[PDB]
Amino acid sequence: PQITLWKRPIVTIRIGGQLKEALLDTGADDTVLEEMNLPGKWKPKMIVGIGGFVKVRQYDQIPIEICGHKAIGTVLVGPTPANIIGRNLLTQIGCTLNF
Amino acid sequence: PQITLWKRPIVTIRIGGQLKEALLDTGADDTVLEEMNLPGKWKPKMIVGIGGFVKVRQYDQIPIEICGHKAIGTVLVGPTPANIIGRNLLTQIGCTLNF
Ligand SMILES: COC(=O)N[C@H](C(=O)N[C@@H](Cc1ccccc1)[C@@H](O)CN(Cc1ccc(-c2ccccn2)cc1)NC(=O)[C@@H](NC(=O)OC)C(C)(C)C)C(C)(C)C
Repeated sequence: PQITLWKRPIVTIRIGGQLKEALLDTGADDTVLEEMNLPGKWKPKMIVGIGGFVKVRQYDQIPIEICGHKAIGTVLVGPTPANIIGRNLLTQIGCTLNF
Repeated sequence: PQITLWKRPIVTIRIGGQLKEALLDTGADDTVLEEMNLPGKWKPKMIVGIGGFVKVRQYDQIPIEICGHKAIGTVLVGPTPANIIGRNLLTQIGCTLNF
């Protein structure tokens, strides 16, 4: 689909049977999810947002369905005011910016 | 143009005759540039994202050219970790996400 930017580009995601909403974010290197229990091992990672660095948990090889497209990759879990789908998964679903 | 996301979508912008690099950022409501002097009235503003709050200066009705596409709108200036073109200006240049 084509998604305009008049409002926040928020779409429905499905992860582990959890139905959620997430922001498609070209300014995000990584995918960052609100607190949820994900399976398998994790390790800390420090990532930077507008207000500086925060510590998050990094889980690898997590499948996520984004607007009906299958993705699988690294998902970070931590203090965020929104679920954010970053470029690591946007590339997987063939997302581009067009103007 | 069409811009893919395997690297950060960094583009050159022109503002006040000055050339800068900035990130095309669908996850940003606002446009935020590193410290610089811009003309006229400005208002202190607080903005929020991952890592918390940041104090910036708001300048309105500022001409800015993004990849040769003209915009005139609000530019926030402050200690941002990255120069960011947000939706306020992405919409002015007709940007969309496509997949
Ligand atoms: C290399 O670092 C990154 O890629 N950092 C990403 C990041 O923070 N990206 C920022 C832009 C950025 C890039 C590099 C360094 C610092 C910042 C944005 O793409 C996402 N971000 C994170 C974000 C996104 C959405 C929201 C939000 C808030 C209220 C309701 C819904 N969503 C909050 C934070 N947005 C904002 O912080 C914006 N905030 C905003 O639009 O607030 C409404 C600003 C910018 C205008 C301040 C993540 C931590 C998500 C990976």
